Amino acid sequence: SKPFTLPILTLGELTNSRFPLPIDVLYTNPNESAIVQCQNGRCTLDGELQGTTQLLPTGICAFRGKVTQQVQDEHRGTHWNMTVTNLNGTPFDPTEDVPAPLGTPDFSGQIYGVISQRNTNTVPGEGNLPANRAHEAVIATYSPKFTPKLGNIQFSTWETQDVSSGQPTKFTPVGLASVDANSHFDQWTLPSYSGALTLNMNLAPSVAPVFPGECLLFFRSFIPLKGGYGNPAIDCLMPQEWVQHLYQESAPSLSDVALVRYVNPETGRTLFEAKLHRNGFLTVARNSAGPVVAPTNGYFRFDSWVNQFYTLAPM
Amino acid sequence: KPFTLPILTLGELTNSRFPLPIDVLYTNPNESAIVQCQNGRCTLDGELQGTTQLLPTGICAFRGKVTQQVQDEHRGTHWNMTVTNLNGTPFDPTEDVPAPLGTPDFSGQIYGVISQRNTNTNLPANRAHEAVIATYSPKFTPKLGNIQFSTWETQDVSSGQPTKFTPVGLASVDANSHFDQWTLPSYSGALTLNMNLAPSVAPVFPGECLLFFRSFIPLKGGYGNPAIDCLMPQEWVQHLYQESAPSLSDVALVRYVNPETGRTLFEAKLHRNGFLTVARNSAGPVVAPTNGYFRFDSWVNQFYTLAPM
Ligand SMILES: C[C@@H]1O[C@@H](O[C@@H]2[C@@H](O[C@H]3O[C@H](CO)[C@H](O)[C@H](O)[C@H]3O)[C@@H](O)[C@@H](CO)O[C@@H]2O)[C@@H](O)[C@H](O)[C@@H]1O
Ligand SMILES: C[C@@H]1O[C@@H](O[C@@H]2[C@@H](O[C@H]3O[C@H](CO)[C@H](O)[C@H](O)[C@H]3O)[C@@H](O)[C@@H](CO)O[C@@H]2O)[C@@H](O)[C@H](O)[C@@H]1O
Repeated sequence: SKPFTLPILTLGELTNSRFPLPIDVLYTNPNESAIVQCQNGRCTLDGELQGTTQLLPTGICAFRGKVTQQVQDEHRGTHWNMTVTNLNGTPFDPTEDVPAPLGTPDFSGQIYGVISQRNTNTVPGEGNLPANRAHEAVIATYSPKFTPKLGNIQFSTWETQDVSSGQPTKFTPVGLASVDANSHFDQWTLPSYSGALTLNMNLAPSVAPVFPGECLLFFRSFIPLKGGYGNPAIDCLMPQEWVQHLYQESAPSLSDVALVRYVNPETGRTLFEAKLHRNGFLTVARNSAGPVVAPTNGYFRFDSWVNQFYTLAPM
Repeated sequence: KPFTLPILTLGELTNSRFPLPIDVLYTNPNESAIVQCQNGRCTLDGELQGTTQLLPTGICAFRGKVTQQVQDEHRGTHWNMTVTNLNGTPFDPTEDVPAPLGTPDFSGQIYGVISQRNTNTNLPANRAHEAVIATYSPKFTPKLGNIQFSTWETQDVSSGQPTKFTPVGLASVDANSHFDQWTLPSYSGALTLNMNLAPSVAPVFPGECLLFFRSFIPLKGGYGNPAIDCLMPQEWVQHLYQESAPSLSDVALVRYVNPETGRTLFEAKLHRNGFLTVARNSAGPVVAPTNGYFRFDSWVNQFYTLAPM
């Protein structure tokens, strides 16, 4: 049985699996009322990707496809419909057992980024090269027009004209447009992948502590804002590098819970211990919300597989 | 400890020189430029070199603070920005690196988004705008702790506030935009010599050429299909760093394999300093099945003759 392992990466060497951001801090929120059921950064300890999770850091909250036409929408700005393919360019097959194309955003909000295009057709007078354009864009994942599971979504631009129809289109995520009341940011509310009133399917399961005194431990990143007030954050269950490592290794899970220790490599001392659960998430024995204030060199080290009776030392 | 590569297809790899997926393997034997990129540089035994760091989010990224609006012959509105290390600590120019880790390693107009989250609050004000960084500019001096960027936005950039640059692509590949993926920036400005560089790479055996992992990079406007070629994908850099397997010779013989058929499509030399050569006498993409990946075979020496592609 191939021994289970985690990568040896400090917090400053990790990135978020739910948005293209570095990990900033470890974080807890024991009194969170929402169901925690994110779809990116989901991977079992034996290497099975789940939900909309894929391996590319560049694929997280990215879209690839083609603009079909400019469309009408009551909201401010100029709106565009785009078909979306799989990130590798092959057509998305809605009959596949996934909630949506892999990489699709897994939260409600106004995702800010850049739409870019490189035309298929080339111009002889320009050295047989294609024309290009890029503009800021916003994707409202709560919108009834956000239907990635159906193979198309809508984005808005400040730019009123310079977006071409029928041309290869890329969305590069940068942050959020706003976290105002009317922008509906909620990192734990899933989009309706097939549109309003439809049930999401093939979801990675919800996660939660089962043991008294325990709470979820998150890898937190702060996400940029186009404007307005706020310090929004995105919490993932495991960094993208862990997803990548677990997938590579595919080590058999020898129980439902792996005991891991957060270690200071300088002192060698254990800062705290955590349970790493089979489905791919952490719990700690902590009675407070907020950042885990720990030396920058710290990293999780796999200790052993434990049983249903193991009690964590309080943080 | 045995040397290994990750098991990742081209469609599971990302570029180490710009935040892009790998699109194709690529050769260009007649390239006249010296190849000495500084991102995606890692020895086979796990030593990061040049400006290479581990984060996919750190490649061609900057962190720092805007000092003031400035003037420049380039089009747009210009801003000077001090830069720190990506982890926020002050950049110490006396450290043995060419520039802050993550700094772009090529000449061009790098297009992206500058965003700011104010220090003062009880929530801070924010703003983001499109931005261009001309890495060939005399004002591009990251090794001295500051750079200049331009915006279309004429006013809404705050001085003395934490500032992030998220790269997206290139602004242009016109003649006046000086895109050359193999021309290093002058990290300390005009007239100063770059220091602490990752070494240049080249085949040392006849009949061989460099093999690149190629990504196509977005353009803000204009005509072109620009690409960025890296020596090893970011996942390999991350893997080699993790593993730190001793290099048992100067050349690791690797085979590009079809996992379905089990067949070897071609073989390559993976050199100790972290780059590939193949025996190929043509330029362009390597047309290979999507399931293919490199597998370590054995250590050989520099005189080993590769099977022609
Ligand atoms: C808090 C405030 O957020 C951002 O301002 C936006 C407004 O943005 C518009 O105005 C600003 C200049 O005031 C700038 O020209 C920007 O490009 C433009 O879109 C606007 O969205 C309003 C809508 O109610 O909210 C905010 O005031 C930012 O630009 C400001 O610097 C500041 O951080
Ligand atoms: C090839 C061409 O590239 C891009 O156009 C730019 C020009 O951009 C300006 O005009 C376009 C619409 O023509 C758009 O309004 C854009 O926002 C604006 O900056 C301009 O920079 C010229 C220089 O004279 O270079 C390019 O032609 C692109 O926007 C076009 O769609 C088209 O692909």
